[PDB]
Amino acid sequence: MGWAAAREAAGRDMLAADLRCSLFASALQSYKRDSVLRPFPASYARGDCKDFEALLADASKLPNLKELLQSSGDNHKRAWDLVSWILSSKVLTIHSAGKAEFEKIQKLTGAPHTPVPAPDFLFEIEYFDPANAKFYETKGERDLIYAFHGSRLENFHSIIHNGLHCHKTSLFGEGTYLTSDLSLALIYSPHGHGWQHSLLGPILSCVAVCEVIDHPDKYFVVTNNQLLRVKYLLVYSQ
Ligand SMILES: NC(=O)c1cccc(N)c1
Repeated sequence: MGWAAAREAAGRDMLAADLRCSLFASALQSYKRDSVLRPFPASYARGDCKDFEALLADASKLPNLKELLQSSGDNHKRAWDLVSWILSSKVLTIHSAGKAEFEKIQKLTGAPHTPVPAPDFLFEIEYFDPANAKFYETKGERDLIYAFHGSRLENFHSIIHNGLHCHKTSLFGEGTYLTSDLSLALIYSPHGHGWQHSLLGPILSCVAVCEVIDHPDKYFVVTNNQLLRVKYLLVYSQ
Protein backbone atom coordinates (compact mmCIF):
# COMPACT_ATOMS: atom_id res chain seq x y z
CA MET A 1 0.00 0.00 0.00
CA GLY A 2 3.05 2.24 0.66
CA TRP A 3 5.71 3.39 -1.87
CA ALA A 4 8.45 1.42 -0.13
CA ALA A 5 6.34 -1.83 -0.22
CA ALA A 6 5.35 -1.41 -3.92
CA ARG A 7 9.04 -0.87 -4.83
CA GLU A 8 9.79 -4.19 -3.08
CA ALA A 9 6.76 -6.04 -4.76
CA ALA A 10 7.67 -4.69 -8.28
CA GLY A 11 11.33 -5.66 -7.60
CA ARG A 12 10.61 -9.31 -6.73
CA ASP A 13 8.43 -9.89 -9.79
CA MET A 14 8.46 -7.19 -12.51
CA LEU A 15 6.44 -9.24 -14.99
CA ALA A 16 3.66 -9.91 -12.34
CA ALA A 17 3.70 -6.12 -11.44
CA ASP A 18 3.62 -5.25 -15.19
CA LEU A 19 0.79 -7.69 -15.86
CA ARG A 20 -1.27 -5.90 -13.13
CA CYS A 21 -0.43 -2.47 -14.66
CA SER A 22 -1.31 -3.81 -18.16
CA LEU A 23 -4.68 -5.28 -17.06
CA PHE A 24 -5.45 -1.96 -15.26
CA ALA A 25 -4.55 -0.01 -18.48
CA SER A 26 -6.76 -2.40 -20.55
CA ALA A 27 -9.82 -1.91 -18.20
CA LEU A 28 -9.24 1.89 -17.96
CA GLN A 29 -8.92 2.41 -21.80
CA SER A 30 -12.06 0.34 -22.50
CA TYR A 31 -15.27 2.18 -23.45
CA LYS A 32 -16.72 -0.14 -20.69
CA ARG A 33 -14.29 1.31 -18.02
CA ASP A 34 -17.26 2.12 -15.71
CA SER A 35 -18.26 -1.57 -15.63
CA VAL A 36 -14.84 -3.29 -16.10
CA LEU A 37 -12.54 -0.98 -14.02
CA ARG A 38 -13.81 -2.51 -10.75
CA PRO A 39 -11.99 -2.18 -8.32
CA PHE A 40 -11.50 1.58 -8.95
CA PRO A 41 -8.89 3.74 -7.08
CA ALA A 42 -10.84 5.64 -4.34
CA SER A 43 -8.53 8.72 -4.70
CA TYR A 44 -10.11 9.34 -8.14
CA ALA A 45 -13.70 9.25 -6.81
CA ARG A 46 -15.49 12.24 -5.15
CA GLY A 47 -18.56 10.24 -4.11
CA ASP A 48 -19.77 7.59 -6.56
CA CYS A 49 -18.38 10.02 -9.18
CA LYS A 50 -15.41 8.51 -10.96
CA ASP A 51 -12.82 10.98 -12.29
CA PHE A 52 -11.99 8.99 -15.44
CA GLU A 53 -10.33 11.96 -17.24
CA ALA A 54 -8.02 12.51 -14.20
CA LEU A 55 -7.27 8.74 -14.11
CA LEU A 56 -6.60 8.39 -17.92
CA ALA A 57 -4.38 11.50 -17.58
CA ASP A 58 -2.27 10.05 -14.68
CA ALA A 59 -2.13 6.49 -16.16
CA SER A 60 -0.82 7.95 -19.54
CA LYS A 61 2.06 9.72 -17.66
CA LEU A 62 3.30 6.40 -16.10
CA PRO A 63 6.81 5.42 -17.22
CA ASN A 64 7.80 1.75 -17.55
CA LEU A 65 8.56 0.03 -14.18
CA LYS A 66 12.41 0.03 -14.72
CA GLU A 67 12.20 3.85 -15.08
CA LEU A 68 9.79 4.17 -12.09
CA LEU A 69 12.08 2.11 -9.80
CA GLN A 70 15.04 4.36 -10.83
CA SER A 71 13.13 7.54 -9.76
CA SER A 72 11.92 6.87 -6.09
CA GLY A 73 9.53 9.82 -6.48
CA ASP A 74 9.34 12.45 -5.15
CA ASN A 75 7.93 14.70 -7.92
CA HIS A 76 6.47 11.40 -9.27
CA LYS A 77 4.05 11.09 -6.28
CA ARG A 78 0.93 10.56 -8.51
CA ALA A 79 2.59 7.68 -10.42
CA TRP A 80 3.68 5.92 -7.17
CA ASP A 81 0.26 6.41 -5.46
CA LEU A 82 -1.45 4.73 -8.47
CA VAL A 83 1.11 1.92 -9.01
CA SER A 84 1.12 1.28 -5.19
CA TRP A 85 -2.71 1.02 -5.46
CA ILE A 86 -2.59 -1.32 -8.54
CA LEU A 87 -0.09 -3.68 -6.77
CA SER A 88 -2.17 -3.90 -3.52
CA SER A 89 -4.40 -6.81 -2.27
CA LYS A 90 -5.00 -8.55 1.06
CA VAL A 91 -6.95 -11.32 -0.81
CA LEU A 92 -4.29 -12.63 -3.32
CA THR A 93 -0.96 -12.16 -5.24
CA ILE A 94 0.25 -12.95 -8.82
CA HIS A 95 3.61 -14.69 -9.38
CA SER A 96 5.58 -15.36 -12.59
CA ALA A 97 5.83 -18.97 -13.68
CA GLY A 98 8.31 -20.60 -16.09
CA LYS A 99 7.45 -22.41 -19.36
CA ALA A 100 8.12 -25.90 -17.94
CA GLU A 101 5.01 -24.62 -16.09
CA PHE A 102 2.95 -24.75 -19.29
CA GLU A 103 3.95 -28.50 -19.38
CA LYS A 104 2.42 -28.82 -15.87
CA ILE A 105 -0.87 -27.03 -16.93
CA GLN A 106 -0.98 -29.25 -20.09
CA LYS A 107 -0.52 -32.30 -17.79
CA LEU A 108 -3.45 -31.13 -15.48
CA THR A 109 -5.72 -30.50 -18.51
CA GLY A 110 -4.48 -33.60 -20.42
CA ALA A 111 -3.29 -34.14 -24.07
CA PRO A 112 -3.73 -30.81 -25.99
CA HIS A 113 -6.27 -32.60 -28.34
CA THR A 114 -6.27 -29.61 -30.76
CA PRO A 115 -2.88 -27.87 -31.73
CA VAL A 116 -2.61 -24.58 -29.82
CA PRO A 117 0.16 -21.87 -29.10
CA ALA A 118 2.37 -21.81 -25.97
CA PRO A 119 1.79 -18.63 -23.83
CA ASP A 120 4.54 -16.00 -24.05
CA PHE A 121 4.12 -15.42 -20.21
CA LEU A 122 2.60 -17.64 -17.43
CA PHE A 123 1.36 -16.43 -14.01
CA GLU A 124 0.26 -18.33 -10.89
CA ILE A 125 -2.24 -16.76 -8.42
CA GLU A 126 -1.72 -17.30 -4.67
CA TYR A 127 -4.78 -16.89 -2.38
CA PHE A 128 -4.49 -15.93 1.19
CA ASP A 129 -6.40 -17.24 4.25
CA PRO A 130 -9.39 -17.26 5.14
CA ALA A 131 -10.33 -17.88 1.42
CA ASN A 132 -7.42 -20.32 0.60
CA ALA A 133 -8.10 -22.56 3.66
CA LYS A 134 -11.88 -22.23 3.05
CA PHE A 135 -11.44 -23.39 -0.54
CA TYR A 136 -9.54 -26.61 0.54
CA GLU A 137 -12.13 -27.18 3.32
CA THR A 138 -14.94 -27.07 0.68
CA LYS A 139 -12.70 -29.36 -1.48
CA GLY A 140 -12.38 -32.06 1.22
CA GLU A 141 -11.81 -35.59 -0.16
CA ARG A 142 -12.93 -34.38 -3.71
CA ASP A 143 -10.23 -34.01 -6.38
CA LEU A 144 -9.31 -30.79 -8.24
CA ILE A 145 -10.00 -30.44 -11.96
CA TYR A 146 -8.30 -27.79 -14.25
CA ALA A 147 -10.24 -26.13 -17.10
CA PHE A 148 -9.93 -22.97 -19.21
CA HIS A 149 -11.93 -19.75 -19.55
CA GLY A 150 -11.07 -17.12 -22.18
CA SER A 151 -12.26 -13.51 -22.05
CA ARG A 152 -11.55 -10.05 -23.53
CA LEU A 153 -8.38 -8.48 -21.97
CA GLU A 154 -10.41 -5.55 -20.46
CA ASN A 155 -12.10 -8.11 -18.06
CA PHE A 156 -9.07 -9.62 -16.27
CA HIS A 157 -8.45 -6.73 -13.76
CA SER A 158 -11.93 -7.50 -12.39
CA ILE A 159 -11.52 -11.34 -12.81
CA ILE A 160 -8.30 -11.21 -10.73
CA HIS A 161 -9.94 -9.15 -7.90
CA ASN A 162 -13.62 -10.21 -7.88
CA GLY A 163 -13.40 -13.52 -9.73
CA LEU A 164 -15.65 -14.99 -12.40
CA HIS A 165 -17.95 -13.23 -13.10
CA CYS A 166 -20.10 -11.82 -10.19
CA HIS A 167 -23.87 -12.12 -9.51
CA LYS A 168 -26.81 -7.98 -10.21
CA THR A 169 -27.28 -11.43 -11.98
CA SER A 170 -31.01 -10.81 -12.99
CA LEU A 171 -31.12 -13.81 -15.46
CA PHE A 172 -31.45 -17.57 -14.68
CA GLY A 173 -28.95 -20.30 -15.73
CA GLU A 174 -25.97 -17.97 -15.03
CA GLY A 175 -22.52 -19.57 -14.42
CA THR A 176 -18.92 -19.83 -15.73
CA TYR A 177 -18.01 -21.53 -19.05
CA LEU A 178 -15.07 -23.86 -18.93
CA THR A 179 -13.36 -26.39 -21.22
CA SER A 180 -10.41 -28.76 -20.96
CA ASP A 181 -9.48 -27.68 -24.55
CA LEU A 182 -7.47 -24.46 -24.63
CA SER A 183 -8.16 -24.10 -28.36
CA LEU A 184 -11.86 -23.55 -27.52
CA ALA A 185 -10.99 -21.10 -24.66
CA LEU A 186 -8.63 -19.11 -26.90
CA ILE A 187 -11.34 -18.14 -29.46
CA TYR A 188 -12.95 -16.17 -26.54
CA SER A 189 -9.56 -14.47 -25.71
CA PRO A 190 -9.08 -11.92 -28.57
CA HIS A 191 -6.12 -9.51 -28.56
CA GLY A 192 -6.87 -6.29 -26.67
CA HIS A 193 -4.96 -3.16 -25.80
CA GLY A 194 -2.62 -3.35 -22.81
CA TRP A 195 -0.02 -0.79 -21.74
CA GLN A 196 2.34 1.01 -24.15
CA HIS A 197 5.22 0.74 -21.58
CA SER A 198 4.70 -2.92 -20.77
CA LEU A 199 7.61 -5.46 -20.79
CA LEU A 200 4.94 -7.95 -21.98
CA GLY A 201 4.19 -5.93 -25.08
CA PRO A 202 1.34 -3.49 -25.84
CA ILE A 203 -1.17 -6.01 -27.40
CA LEU A 204 -2.10 -9.04 -25.26
CA SER A 205 -4.54 -11.93 -24.98
CA CYS A 206 -5.20 -13.72 -21.69
CA VAL A 207 -6.77 -17.10 -20.83
CA ALA A 208 -7.63 -18.17 -17.30
CA VAL A 209 -6.81 -21.63 -15.95
CA CYS A 210 -9.47 -22.43 -13.30
CA GLU A 211 -9.09 -24.82 -10.39
CA VAL A 212 -12.47 -26.63 -9.92
CA ILE A 213 -13.51 -28.88 -6.98
CA ASP A 214 -14.89 -32.04 -8.71
CA HIS A 215 -18.65 -31.83 -7.98
CA PRO A 216 -21.66 -32.93 -10.21
CA ASP A 217 -21.75 -29.86 -12.59
CA LYS A 218 -16.35 -30.22 -25.31
CA TYR A 219 -17.09 -27.80 -22.38
CA PHE A 220 -19.00 -27.52 -19.02
CA VAL A 221 -20.65 -24.81 -16.78
CA VAL A 222 -20.13 -24.19 -13.00
CA THR A 223 -23.17 -22.56 -11.37
CA ASN A 224 -21.67 -22.45 -7.79
CA ASN A 225 -18.93 -19.73 -7.60
CA GLN A 226 -17.57 -21.27 -4.31
CA LEU A 227 -16.30 -24.43 -6.12
CA LEU A 228 -13.81 -22.68 -8.50
CA ARG A 229 -11.12 -20.03 -8.56
CA VAL A 230 -8.61 -18.70 -11.13
CA LYS A 231 -5.17 -20.36 -10.53
CA TYR A 232 -3.15 -19.38 -13.66
CA LEU A 233 -3.15 -16.75 -16.40
CA LEU A 234 -1.81 -17.56 -19.87
CA VAL A 235 -0.63 -14.40 -21.61
CA TYR A 236 0.03 -14.09 -25.38
CA SER A 237 1.75 -10.97 -26.79
CA GLN A 238 1.00 -9.98 -30.41
N1 LIG B 1 -15.27 -18.30 -22.47
C1 LIG B 1 -14.69 -19.49 -22.63
O1 LIG B 1 -13.50 -19.58 -22.54
C2 LIG B 1 -15.59 -20.74 -23.02
C3 LIG B 1 -15.19 -22.03 -22.81
C4 LIG B 1 -16.05 -23.11 -23.18
C5 LIG B 1 -17.31 -22.96 -23.80
C6 LIG B 1 -17.74 -21.61 -24.05
N2 LIG B 1 -18.93 -21.24 -24.63
C7 LIG B 1 -16.86 -20.58 -23.64
